[PDB]
Amino acid sequence: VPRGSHMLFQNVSIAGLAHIDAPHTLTSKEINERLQPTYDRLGIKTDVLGDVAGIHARRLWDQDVQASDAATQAARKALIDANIGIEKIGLLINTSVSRDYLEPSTASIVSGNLGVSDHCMTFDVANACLAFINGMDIAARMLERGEIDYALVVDGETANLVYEKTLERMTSPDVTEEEFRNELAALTLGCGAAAMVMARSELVPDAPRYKGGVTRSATEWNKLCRGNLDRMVTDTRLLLIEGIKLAQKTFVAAKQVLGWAVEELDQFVIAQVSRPHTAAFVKSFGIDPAKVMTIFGEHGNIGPASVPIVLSKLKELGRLKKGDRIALLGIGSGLNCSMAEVVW
Amino acid sequence: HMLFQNVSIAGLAHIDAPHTLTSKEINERLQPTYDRLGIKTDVLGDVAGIHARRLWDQDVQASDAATQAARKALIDANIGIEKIGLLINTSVSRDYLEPSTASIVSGNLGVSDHCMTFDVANACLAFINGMDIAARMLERGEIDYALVVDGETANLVYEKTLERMTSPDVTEEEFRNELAALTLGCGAAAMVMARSELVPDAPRYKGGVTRSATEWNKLCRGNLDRMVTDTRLLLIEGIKLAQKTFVAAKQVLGWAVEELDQFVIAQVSRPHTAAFVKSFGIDPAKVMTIFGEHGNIGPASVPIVLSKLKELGRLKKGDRIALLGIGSGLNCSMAEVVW
Repeated sequence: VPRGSHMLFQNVSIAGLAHIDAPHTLTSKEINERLQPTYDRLGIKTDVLGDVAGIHARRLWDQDVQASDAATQAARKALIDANIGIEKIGLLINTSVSRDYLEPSTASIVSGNLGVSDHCMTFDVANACLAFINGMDIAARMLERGEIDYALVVDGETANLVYEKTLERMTSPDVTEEEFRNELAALTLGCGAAAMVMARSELVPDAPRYKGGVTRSATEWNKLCRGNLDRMVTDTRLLLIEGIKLAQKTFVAAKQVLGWAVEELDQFVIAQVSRPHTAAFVKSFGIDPAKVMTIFGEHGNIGPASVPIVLSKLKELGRLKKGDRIALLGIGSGLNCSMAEVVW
Repeated sequence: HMLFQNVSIAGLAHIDAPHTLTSKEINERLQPTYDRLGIKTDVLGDVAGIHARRLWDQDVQASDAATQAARKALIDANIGIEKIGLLINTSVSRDYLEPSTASIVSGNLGVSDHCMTFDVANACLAFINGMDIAARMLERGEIDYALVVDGETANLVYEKTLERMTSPDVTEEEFRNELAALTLGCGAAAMVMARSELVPDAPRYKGGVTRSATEWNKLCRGNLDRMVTDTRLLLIEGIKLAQKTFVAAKQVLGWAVEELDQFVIAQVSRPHTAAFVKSFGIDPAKVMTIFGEHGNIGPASVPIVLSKLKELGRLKKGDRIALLGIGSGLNCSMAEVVW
């Protein structure tokens, strides 16, 4: 029975991939020592970072590293992984939450640093922790159509400022319990970067394939998590509850469009917000936890870079074999939920 | 090589912001400082050519302005929100880093659980990028209708830039580049795009081309509170890039200057526009301008000008319309609509 493609991408591959770990460790122990007076004044007796959120450390850059610098570093590594020169790139998309300026795009700055050709189209996409996927899909539409041969999708995240200013606010003798709770999730963020080189499959015939997938939304919840360059306020309770409801709806769509059944997928690459969000997601869907690599423990929540960083760490661990079906998924502020498939 | 053949423009709208700030009024507030610094050219009015701009009410966010435009564009398209499968926000101004301004507009409008939303940023070219992005989804059959929205707010830029410039320590160099921020304006626009089989008499979007000169990413650096630009150098290199883009547009779209009925250009200033027109040998009558009364509305300029052309009755069936701009980066994009 002749079936249609379900609008999945055809002849689009992942030519290269890389991640950068930020160099400075900040432990939750050290954070907790700074917060201890406030914890005592608020009556907080559990370790809300290490024990409740499940974060033991995160990584930070130096204060002068901008999002563009981190993205560039990752892009140069991905080009080496793809064994291609910058001249072959026709499209460069920056997906980070962090951004050097309102104008010009962070993509232009990355592009200028790498020395892209004058044929290279560049722009930024922003969509909280799902944006890397969105950039992949935008590049995949161009590649599938044959307008370009190779595309870079890049993401550098800098959380230094938010940590500095949140820890100041959260150690004020007058911070309120409500304000403290509202800002706490900012101390689960981390720094890092990732980049991916995408290609027409005819150019890279043994490379992994990207199929695309599905998106659903619940934009009546767009107030749940709000952030600027120095502050993020997050209703983590409704993020979890509404996020999982959204995900259940997007998984029904994934069964229809991608044919998914959880038990047939080999790895689930999840944008991870915290350990209880992750456990909840896995239990709700019956996912086998041995298929879910976590880096949140030691790196925290790297935003839209989380997914490609985890995919890059899987690659480097030798955990991915030819033919493995890899689910990329996440719930991002908005709310949005995206689920897509890579076949290694 | 193969242009879009089933992507149409179903509806379009713009919103003018309601408060006027004239450049004469700006000049009077700055006079003590112009004198104290020995300035005697009226840079805004005589050199840039910006005689007024519009400002929102206080507390209008980018998302609010975009929402207002989107509602009008849906009426112009005669469709309700439930048909929209994609909503892209393309503005420079943004409410937050997270979530997308798109999600906030989408939430205000009540889009369905099928609607995909995200923001695109690319200085004054982003609307054109957003339209291209949306075209590619339409052509593949992912969606039937898309909204591309852009609300721009400059109230803060003015409050701060004028407060700074009139403090007594302000040097002439600080003063000088703070002037470029005083060319910005408020406004908003939106466009409904659609699969042509659904709207067969509607204008068609063909696509276009882009070329870049990202060696100059330094030249125009814009935050919520400030805009620092190198205006002279931006202009020259901008034109060189445009000329290269036009060569590409000959090859992929068949462009010749004399065969285009309108040029809808991202609008920066009078010298910028006049240099563009002179370089290409374009008939100025084919180049509608709004900066004299609205200033630079960034990426919303392109759809606002197209919307004005439409509501003034200036566009006839079969007109070939060039949409184009030179954006910070530097980037240059040129695309075609056939009305």
